[PDB]
Amino acid sequence: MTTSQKHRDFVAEPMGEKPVGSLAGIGEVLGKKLEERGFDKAYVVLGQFLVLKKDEDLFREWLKDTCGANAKQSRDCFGCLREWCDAFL
Amino acid sequence: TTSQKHRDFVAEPMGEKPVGSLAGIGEVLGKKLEERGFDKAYVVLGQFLVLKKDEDLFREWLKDTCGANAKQSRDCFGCLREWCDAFL
Repeated sequence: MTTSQKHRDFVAEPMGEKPVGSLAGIGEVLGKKLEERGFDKAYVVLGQFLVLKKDEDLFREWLKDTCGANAKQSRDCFGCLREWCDAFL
Repeated sequence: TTSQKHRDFVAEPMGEKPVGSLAGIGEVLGKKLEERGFDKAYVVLGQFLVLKKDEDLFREWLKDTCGANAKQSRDCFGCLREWCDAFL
């Protein structure tokens, strides 16, 4: 496994009411930005991911544009949501 | 308080189901949603979640997007709401 502990913990179970900070790649700095933009729960971000038809380029771009995530951070968050969906959607 | 289409949807993961699998989304609404880029039910789940599961906003969004009436929006909303209670 080369994933973050955060990734493993998030992909292992339904997300429910988890804050955006539970997402892999989303540390406190990106988290605060997301929240201020209205993305206050991981499921709201899951929502954007689905509205964008799980497209990697658009989602990672959306993340960069919304909270200034870098390549590694957006890749980690994308991977997190992709795997979660493969497991529970 | 529900149709069997509703119960069938709410009982399992939605995977790649078309939008037409959603309670209240018939062929007419389904075509209209597809033309707007909402082809799979999970994309509509996406909008539901982006709107924070808000009934009024989601139902109004559905109406504005495909012209669903009061009953059709009610059924679709209830469908996505219960599915989330079960799997989200």
